[PDB]
Amino acid sequence: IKMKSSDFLESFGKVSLAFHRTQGLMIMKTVYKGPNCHNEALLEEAKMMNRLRHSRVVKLLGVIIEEGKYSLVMEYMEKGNLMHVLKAEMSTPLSVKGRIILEIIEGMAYLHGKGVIHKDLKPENILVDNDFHIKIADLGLASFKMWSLNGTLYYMAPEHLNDVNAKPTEKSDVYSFAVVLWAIFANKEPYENAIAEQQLIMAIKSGNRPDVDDITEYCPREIISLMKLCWEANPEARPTFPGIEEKFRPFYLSQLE
Amino acid sequence: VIKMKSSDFLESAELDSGGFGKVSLAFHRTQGLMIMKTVYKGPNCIEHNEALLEEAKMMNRLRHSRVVKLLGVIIEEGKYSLVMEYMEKGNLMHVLKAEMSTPLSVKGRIILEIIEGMAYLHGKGVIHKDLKPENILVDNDFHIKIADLGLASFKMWSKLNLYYMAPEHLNDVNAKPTEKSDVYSFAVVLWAIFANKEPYENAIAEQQLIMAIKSGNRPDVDDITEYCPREIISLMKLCWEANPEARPTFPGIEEKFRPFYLSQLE
Ligand SMILES: CN1C(=O)[C@@H](NC(=O)c2nnc(Cc3ccccc3)[nH]2)COc2ccc(C#CC3CCOCC3)cc21
Ligand SMILES: CN1C(=O)[C@@H](NC(=O)c2nnc(Cc3ccccc3)[nH]2)COc2ccc(C#CC3CCOCC3)cc21
Repeated sequence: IKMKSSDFLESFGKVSLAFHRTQGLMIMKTVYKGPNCHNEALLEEAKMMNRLRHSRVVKLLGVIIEEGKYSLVMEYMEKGNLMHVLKAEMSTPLSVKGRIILEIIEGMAYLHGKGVIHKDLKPENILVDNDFHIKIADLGLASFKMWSLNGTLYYMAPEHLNDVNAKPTEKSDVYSFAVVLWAIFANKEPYENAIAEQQLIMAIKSGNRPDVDDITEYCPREIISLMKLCWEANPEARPTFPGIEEKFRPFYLSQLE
Repeated sequence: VIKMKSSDFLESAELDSGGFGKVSLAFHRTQGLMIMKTVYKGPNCIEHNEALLEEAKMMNRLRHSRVVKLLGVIIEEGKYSLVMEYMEKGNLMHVLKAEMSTPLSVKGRIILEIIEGMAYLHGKGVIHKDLKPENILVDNDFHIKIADLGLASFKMWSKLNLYYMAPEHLNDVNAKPTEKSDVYSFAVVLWAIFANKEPYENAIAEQQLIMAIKSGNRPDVDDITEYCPREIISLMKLCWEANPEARPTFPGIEEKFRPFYLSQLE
């Protein structure tokens, strides 16, 4: 998974498009600094993320590790992120939204099956290709411990609000997924009427959630019930992603596909 | 301070400054290895020269065994640099994370030396404003010196140019640091010295971490693995109190810690 700057013919911070000599078009995020000693650790972390190989999970394709040049290289994603897609003038039909949801469940079930907690799932981290299929990404480097060399709380489980030393769990991601479901059908971010972030945090910790009545589109009653289950205050009362899939897939095929 | 010339230096190699931009290990043609930080590279600005020189001379009146000194400045047509001693072991975080562990007796002495350097700086009316492990440099005998690598105390040279920040400065860009701000930074440095790592590894978002610390979250005391004396745990909680007025002074910290250090850790 080691790449060289010379492997490239041509060209959340500063990124660029990269034309690889033999492996196609890519996206590069680069850190320019005085050199490391360290590099072996960054590489073991990159080979770990590169082991995450699933159709609904962004592929880290390589890294550049050169004296003073440290770069992550991931696959190209044509259509931006889910919020960009949801705000687009051409509205996204119910069948496509339902398939988007199913693909998010598939990617998250893969990640959890691999022992990986995302910890920052949100629409900005759900990237979309040309046919509206999605891939889950970690553009904030919340899982790239070493490489992380360098509005945001609406999807965060309340057990992490004002509690930064508590350890995230799979149920942390299930809460984020609940609010993503709301955004998918509201076509916007939640809590547009909140007073200030400090008050909002305390409100969410005490049980406030996105306003379901601000969903104006038709939203199947199953998805409404699913989002409320996945954002229960008690983490234990939220389902697992395999549990969600096993109910949601029959519903998707029977009713949405 | 010596008025050095770029020609005094034979060659140089880039180093990791630990978050403070590009610096290099330079070899002085008669004085050997030093650390150079080029601050200005542009057109002629002779008007500032006497001031930059005086600022460097003023800062070099901070003379204490635990406080970094400038070795020289380079003041030339369009090029301006600072030059300081090469602390072979890097900063405190680099030392804490090395393979060879650091014995408790040395950690106690490092803490004592940080207290001495800060008490000196505060006695001279200097507020550091950016005290953190990356600003604590370590020589080969594991003695430390406090540095100002961010230039927060270099007015003219900075013009010509969150983990450790007290909660009363978080989300406050009109923040006016005080001595008690530095004491808070010291408390987190104390935790880091015994945790051998940076605090808050489970924080996900900056606004999460900022609002959490403002509401009273602190480095995870239970997350210290190696033995940390109960006195020092008590010391850090005292120094990272929410009320700045409740925090002790550095002479006050010293009066507690030095007797403890000599009887237990030395
Ligand atoms: C180049 N680059 C990357 O390699 C990023 N890597 C991942 O995210 C990632 N790699 N493996 C997974 C799977 C995964 C594993 C575990 C949990 C979750 C997911 N994720 C990190 O650094 C970036 C930040 C930002 C942009 C960008 C950009 C813009 C252009 C493209 O559209 C979006 C905006 C690109 C990158
Ligand atoms: C060369 N150089 C300096 O002269 C720096 N000078 C001070 O900091 C300093 N000078 N007088 C005091 C006293 C003082 C005053 C007020 C409060 C506290 C102290 N302070 C500023 O510009 C730098 C930035 C960064 C690096 C570096 C580096 C790394 C290289 C590898 O090893 C680790 C360090 C080096 C420098």
